[PDB]
Amino acid sequence: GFGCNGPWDEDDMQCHNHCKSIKGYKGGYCAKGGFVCKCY
Repeated sequence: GFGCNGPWDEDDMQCHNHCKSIKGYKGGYCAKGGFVCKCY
Protein backbone atom coordinates (compact mmCIF):
# COMPACT_ATOMS: atom_id res chain seq x y z
CA GLY A 1 0.00 0.00 0.00
CA PHE A 2 0.88 3.80 0.20
CA GLY A 3 1.74 3.82 -3.50
CA CYS A 4 3.16 0.26 -3.48
CA ASN A 5 0.35 -1.62 -5.23
CA GLY A 6 2.47 -4.35 -6.84
CA PRO A 7 3.77 -4.60 -10.42
CA TRP A 8 0.84 -2.77 -12.05
CA ASP A 9 1.59 0.32 -9.92
CA GLU A 10 4.84 0.39 -7.88
CA ASP A 11 5.02 4.08 -6.99
CA ASP A 12 8.20 4.40 -4.90
CA MET A 13 7.97 8.19 -4.95
CA GLN A 14 4.49 8.18 -3.34
CA CYS A 15 5.73 5.80 -0.64
CA HIS A 16 8.86 7.92 -0.09
CA ASN A 17 6.73 11.02 0.36
CA HIS A 18 4.32 9.31 2.74
CA CYS A 19 7.30 8.15 4.81
CA LYS A 20 9.21 11.47 4.75
CA SER A 21 6.28 13.17 6.52
CA ILE A 22 6.43 10.75 9.48
CA LYS A 23 8.55 12.02 12.37
CA GLY A 24 11.84 10.15 12.53
CA TYR A 25 11.74 8.90 8.93
CA LYS A 26 13.53 10.30 5.91
CA GLY A 27 12.34 8.16 3.03
CA GLY A 28 10.76 4.98 1.80
CA TYR A 29 10.63 2.41 -0.96
CA CYS A 30 8.43 -0.39 -2.23
CA ALA A 31 9.43 -3.82 -1.00
CA LYS A 32 8.06 -7.41 -1.27
CA GLY A 33 7.30 -7.59 -5.01
CA GLY A 34 6.12 -3.99 -5.01
CA PHE A 35 3.31 -4.40 -2.51
CA VAL A 36 4.78 -3.00 0.76
CA CYS A 37 5.84 0.55 1.51
CA LYS A 38 8.90 0.38 3.74
CA CYS A 39 9.88 3.60 5.53
CA TYR A 40 13.41 4.35 6.82
